[PDB]
Amino acid sequence: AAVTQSPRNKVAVTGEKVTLSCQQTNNHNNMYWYRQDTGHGLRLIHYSYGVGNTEKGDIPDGYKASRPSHEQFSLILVSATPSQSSVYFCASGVGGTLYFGAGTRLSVL
Repeated sequence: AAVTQSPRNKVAVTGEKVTLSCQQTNNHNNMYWYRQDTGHGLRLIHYSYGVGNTEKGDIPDGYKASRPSHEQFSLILVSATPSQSSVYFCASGVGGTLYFGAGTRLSVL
């Protein structure tokens, strides 16, 4: 319970801005946002090596990220689309260590 995602569920209407928040008590330098489609692995969207830094992952298109504090890493869908319906997982870490959140189910209507 050291990594908390909010909200745990989100129902969005196509075109709404959606911000997913990831809060940690690990004091970890790195934070991560992944998308997990049914029957696939975790794909890396954006990550951060510390406050004020965001780096594009492997599937950055149509997401922005924000690391406003050491403890928080936000994922932003500026204009929700049906193709973004998925389960999103954030993680904190350092070196090769990964500590995952419980996931956020997103349904875009």
